[PDB]
Amino acid sequence: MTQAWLWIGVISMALGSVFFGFGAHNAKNERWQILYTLNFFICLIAAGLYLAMALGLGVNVINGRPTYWVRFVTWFCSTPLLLLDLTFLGRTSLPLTGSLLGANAYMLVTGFVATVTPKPMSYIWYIVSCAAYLAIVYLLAQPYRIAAERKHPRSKQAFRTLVTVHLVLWTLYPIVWILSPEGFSTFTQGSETMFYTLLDIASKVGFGFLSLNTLHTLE
Amino acid sequence: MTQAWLWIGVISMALGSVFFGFGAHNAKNERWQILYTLNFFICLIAAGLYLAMALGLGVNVINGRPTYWVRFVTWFCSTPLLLLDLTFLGRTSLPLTGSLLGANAYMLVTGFVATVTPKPMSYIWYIVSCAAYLAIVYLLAQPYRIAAERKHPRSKQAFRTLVTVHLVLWTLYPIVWILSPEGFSTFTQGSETMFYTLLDIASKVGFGFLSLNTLHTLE
Amino acid sequence: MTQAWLWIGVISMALGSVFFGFGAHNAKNERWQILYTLNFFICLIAAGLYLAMALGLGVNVINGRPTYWVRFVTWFCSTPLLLLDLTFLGRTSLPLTGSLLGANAYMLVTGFVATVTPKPMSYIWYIVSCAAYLAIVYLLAQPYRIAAERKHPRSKQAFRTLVTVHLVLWTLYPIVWILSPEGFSTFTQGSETMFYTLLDIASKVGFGFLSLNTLHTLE
Ligand SMILES: *C/C=C(C)/C=C/C=C(C)/C=C/C1=C(C)CCCC1(C)C
Ligand SMILES: *C/C=C(C)/C=C/C=C(C)/C=C/C1=C(C)CCCC1(C)C
Ligand SMILES: *C/C=C(C)/C=C/C=C(C)/C=C/C1=C(C)CCCC1(C)C
Ligand SMILES: CCCCCCCC/C=C\CCCCCCCC(=O)O
Ligand SMILES: CCCCCCCC/C=C\CCCCCCCC(=O)O
Ligand SMILES: CCCCCCCC/C=C\CCCCCCCC(=O)O
Ligand SMILES: CCCCCCCC/C=C\CCCCCCCC(=O)O
Ligand SMILES: CCCCCCCC/C=C\CCCCCCCC(=O)O
Ligand SMILES: CCCCCCCC/C=C\CCCCCCCC(=O)O
Ligand SMILES: CCCCCCCC/C=C\CCCCCCCC(=O)O
Ligand SMILES: CCCCCCCC/C=C\CCCCCCCC(=O)O
Ligand SMILES: CCCCCCCC/C=C\CCCCCCCC(=O)O
Ligand SMILES: [Br-]
Ligand SMILES: [Br-]
Ligand SMILES: [Br-]
Ligand SMILES: [Br-]
Ligand SMILES: [Br-]
Ligand SMILES: [Br-]
Repeated sequence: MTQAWLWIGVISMALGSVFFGFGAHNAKNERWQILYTLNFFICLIAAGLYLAMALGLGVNVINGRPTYWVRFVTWFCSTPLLLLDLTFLGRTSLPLTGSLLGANAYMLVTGFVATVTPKPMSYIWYIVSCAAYLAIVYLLAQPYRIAAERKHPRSKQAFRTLVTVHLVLWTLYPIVWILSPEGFSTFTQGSETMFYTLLDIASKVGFGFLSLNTLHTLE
Repeated sequence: MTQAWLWIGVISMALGSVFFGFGAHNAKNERWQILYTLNFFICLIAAGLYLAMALGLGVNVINGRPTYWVRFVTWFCSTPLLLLDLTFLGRTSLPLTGSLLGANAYMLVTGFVATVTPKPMSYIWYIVSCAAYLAIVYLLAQPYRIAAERKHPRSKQAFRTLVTVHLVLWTLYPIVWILSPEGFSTFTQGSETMFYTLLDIASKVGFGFLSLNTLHTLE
Repeated sequence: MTQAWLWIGVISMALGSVFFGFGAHNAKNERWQILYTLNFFICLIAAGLYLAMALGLGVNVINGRPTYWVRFVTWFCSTPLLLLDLTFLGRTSLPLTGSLLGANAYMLVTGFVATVTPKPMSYIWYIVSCAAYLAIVYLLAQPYRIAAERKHPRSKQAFRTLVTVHLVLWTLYPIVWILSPEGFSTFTQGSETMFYTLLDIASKVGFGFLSLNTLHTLE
């Protein structure tokens, strides 16, 4: 059931918050404190999201099905900080950070429209959102990777691992969406919740630990 | 169904036993033989547990629901050896080993009471068990980590990885418990089985391979 | 439902194809192009398989249950290339490649018979197929590992990781089979699909990324 996974989510993120929060405190230097604090805020925003969803908030019947539009509201706050985990580690220039957050915000706003609009109009917005996502796929794979690798020549595998894990994780969201009742409806309203909660935990708690491991490698 | 996962469990642990048992035999030295044998015994105890549960043993109706109390009986034997995987690798002093096994045994006995007592009395014992667990969280994170790192200065990341994977894995057991019919009952009696079988396989077969990889790093 | 997982499979492999195909193009040298192309073909064969299964092809009622015999048809093409990922990396001699592909082909043909024959005759063919699989377990663990380690003395952990991940992944297929309606029928026709789709994705997309990481280590 959706409630069990929303609750699984509530505890997962809150426990991710405590872990990073304890790392934020007793941190070695500024570089380490920032990274631990970025991941602390990400998991706090997510714990907040899951707490509201589990208590029946942020949901409404849209086109005959329960829709947790609150996901867009909070994803709009955590995802720029997830992209900040990458740019902070890469020591990326601000114009490239601007582009990433730019294309990220675009993706969520048009992604939100596809979620609240009926069929077949929703497919247009899905396509537009996927294109904003494919713009992000290019930026991380080419300008971001080339700049981070020149700035860290002995750690080309760290950013290679960062980007690939970021690509696998973020690509499964439009896959879940188009297979859920929003698209082709291959599975129920309960599976959508489960898939999103496992994806969210991995994309924030899981990625959190990866970026810290990535910093250990850089030294 | 619970039966499919109990059977998934039976084969998983038995195959973990063969793998470590074959490693126990044809081992390089004493340090390697011990580690392979520790993990061999852990998986044997677990294969035994799952074999009894699958055949309908160690279960009884407690407060109106099937309860596999046999989990506590066998967890009481495998978990001290899981903690021995850490202390053997860290080359930890005996007083610290005493403390860990001490607090581990406490956690399972009070954890067992919470499992067999009705609501709301069960919540008291859950809280006490969680406190015995939080005592373990401190011991691994602070005295254990500081001693293992001084004894191995070039492998601070090995014990860092050991402890974190040990923390993530062991924390999900009280989460499963409090969400199952024992606590807030967010999910069925079938999901509890599934979650525990995936957790057990990871905490013994999965952790088994991690500790061997941790020894490879130490050389 | 089976349809949701078959569709999950269709997109997973197709996205694995694009990733490796883009790696195949813009590759550093011949050693890198070959590896990226091997994994590109593997995922293409798998995307093809899942596309046919999702559209209702390659299935027929055998002994009173839907049976996707098409799995054997395509597994017969992808698995020799999965074994080629190992031998290409190990720089293995052709007689050992011959033996592996030999025993692999045997396993699938007798494995296919067990799938299409009734009970209890099916158990004989299962046993024969498992023995062809245990012949593969020996070849990878002993002749393959000893040759790859002499040819790469500073990367004994790369092939150690290759083989173990290959063993864990490939062993779960006869476990799924014997627990499914083909054997002891512990779970439904829907769980069999799900388990096979998660196993296939890991054994091709997952293993694909591992073998590339293994090449990075070799340099
Ligand atoms: C913790 C939450 C994260 C990392 C959210 C990720 C969401 C996306 C990458 C957006 C995916 C979508 C498309 C690209 C197509 C339209 C439908 C969406 C919004 C699910
Ligand atoms: C292979 C089995 C393992 C590693 C068992 C782990 C079990 C625990 C860490 C105990 C968890 C519990 C609490 C701390 C609260 C009360 C309920 C328990 C017994 C599930
Ligand atoms: C991508 C597909 C892969 C890697 C297929 C793997 C299949 C096997 C290793 C075969 C397993 C079987 C036995 C050894 C016993 C009989 C039943 C089978 C065919 C499931
Ligand atoms: C830097 C980029 C910032 C993001 C800008 C997003 C661009 C928005 C453009 C089109 C979205 C349409 C407006 C959403 C209204 C939908 C109405 C509804 O709720 O159904
Ligand atoms: C009965 C309904 C049949 C189901 C049809 C499902 C076929 C899948 C079709 C389209 C999948 C969408 C493509 C995945 C999004 C890619 C976006 C990206 O990351 O670039
Ligand atoms: C911590 C250092 C280890 C870095 C290696 C990371 C490799 C694992 C990465 C991705 C695999 C996880 C993808 C599967 C997500 C599960 C959620 C879902 O799809 O439902
Ligand atoms: C070194 C620590 C060893 C472990 C000691 C555990 C302490 C036991 C204290 C209290 C538990 C209560 C006794 C259990 C009886 C419960 C009765 C029942 O089965 O319902
Ligand atoms: C309808 C019932 C609502 C469900 C309420 C669920 C709220 C979750 C509340 C408490 C979770 C327990 C905290 C997790 C245990 C932490 C123990 C530890 O590792 O330190
Ligand atoms: C073998 C060396 C690799 C070491 C890195 C290990 C990182 C992965 C660790 C933990 C992630 C797994 C946690 C999820 C457990 C699944 C069981 C469940 O929660 O139901
Ligand atoms: C190099 C090894 C090549 C593989 C050879 C496989 C050996 C085949 C031997 C016996 C399998 C029996 C023939 C299959 C017919 C089954 C009839 C049916 O479809 O039900
Ligand atoms: C009601 C039915 C009871 C279910 C009985 C299940 C017992 C499991 C029995 C046999 C499992 C088969 C052994 C696993 C295959 C090993 C092949 C290999 O990798 O070597
Ligand atoms: C990419 C480099 C990392 C290498 C370490 C790999 C360790 C993980 C390996 C195996 C664990 C996955 C096994 C579980 C398969 C899930 C599918 C299923 O059983 O249903
Ligand atoms: Br969020
Ligand atoms: Br560097
Ligand atoms: Br156990
Ligand atoms: Br060291
Ligand atoms: Br295939
Ligand atoms: Br080497």
